[PDB]
Amino acid sequence: MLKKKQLTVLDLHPGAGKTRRVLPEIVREAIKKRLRTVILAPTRVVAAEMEEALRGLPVRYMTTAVNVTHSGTEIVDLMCHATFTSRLLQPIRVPNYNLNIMDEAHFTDPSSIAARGYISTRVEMGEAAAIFMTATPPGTRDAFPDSNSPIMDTEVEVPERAWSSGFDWVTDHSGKTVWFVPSVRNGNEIAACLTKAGKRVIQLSRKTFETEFQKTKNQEWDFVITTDISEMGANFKADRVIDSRRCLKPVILDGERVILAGPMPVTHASAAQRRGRIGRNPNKPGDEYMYGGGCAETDEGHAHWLEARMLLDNIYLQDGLIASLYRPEADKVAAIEGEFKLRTEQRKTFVELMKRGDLPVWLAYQVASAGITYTDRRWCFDGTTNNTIMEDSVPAEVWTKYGEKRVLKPRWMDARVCSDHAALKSFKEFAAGKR
Ligand SMILES: Cc1sc2ncnc(N(C)C)c2c1C
Repeated sequence: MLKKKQLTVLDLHPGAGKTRRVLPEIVREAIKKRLRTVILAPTRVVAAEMEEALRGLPVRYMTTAVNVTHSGTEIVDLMCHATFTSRLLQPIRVPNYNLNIMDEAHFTDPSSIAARGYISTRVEMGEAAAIFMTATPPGTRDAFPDSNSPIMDTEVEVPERAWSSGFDWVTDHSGKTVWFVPSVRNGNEIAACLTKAGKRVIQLSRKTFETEFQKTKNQEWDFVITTDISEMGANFKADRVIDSRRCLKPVILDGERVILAGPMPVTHASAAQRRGRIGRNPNKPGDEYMYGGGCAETDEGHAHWLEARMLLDNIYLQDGLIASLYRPEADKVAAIEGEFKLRTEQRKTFVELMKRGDLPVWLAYQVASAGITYTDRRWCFDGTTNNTIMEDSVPAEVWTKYGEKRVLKPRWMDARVCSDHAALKSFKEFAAGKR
């Protein structure tokens, strides 16, 4: 695998031991061969599990998620996918790693897609080797891959709202269930319904993942209600997955706004990863996968692939050259390579709107490409009436940094800034000049 100009897809089935058995062997061989190596974890939680798998190997953990005193003599770095793309974008020296290992390489967040594009381009240039670890590489059509033990697969109607009757099978179960929902708001409703029926429920989403995931270890629970983030190597001691088979798809309309379309079917890759949370113990056959819909290739036209091109257009590669998306996922977007390349000061603004502003890539790009500086929030208030953001069926209101109460009405409307109460709270703070 470790020969320059090679990209290997390590596609062993979910739970085959890619992270705990194969990765340490790759890292040992890399160190023997004096390959400057990066290991890319999708989340802080996976980063911490990798430290356990790699314990004693000389690895620099470029994350506060791990408490280790480094030798200063590691030639293997571990960081999150997002950290890699972030450091590429910033005026910070990122080593030209000889070996690029991406764990949970199916992750479809923009920074993960961008990271794959950059890495696969360096490999295509003959500059580096790469290993993408995933059961479900891009364009996989198999929602039912092999498992460590047999899974009972049942197509069944799955609730997406509170219910009073008609789903006894949900609550009659005595084991532990991981339940994939299409949104935080949908999980909040199902979670309240299960809590009312006497169940102990933990909710996971991107924003809450590290804190809340720890509860799955520290307390007894009946249900984990999770968004798609738990597709990314999150492991549970569960005997059932309930899968809505639905997700939200961000869609750019007319180059002008972003809506969260759906819910609509997940990809085969997503369904396989959701299912893949169970059947992982060869000694516990008969874990259950209950699935409420079909799969479809809903990554086609999904805004994350356009956002990945906005990131890659702003990463230095060599002179004016620009990294391509990883070939198998390159047709998910219709983008002119280099169309999103920004001049130095607009690029810095773009980066800061994402890193400090916590804005979605697309919205950060609209603001930066308009020549607005990071701290200039006038655009959060001067949009069309139809861009009015609503809070409890009334226009959301903030006090501007000038001390004026205004309706939140952004010039560019990205549905991700108000997809749930926490998102809207964060965006209100942004519009008020509080970060
Ligand atoms: C961005 C970096 S580089 C780096 N190197 C070593 N340790 C680190 N931890 C302990 C904070 C980091 C972080 C977070």
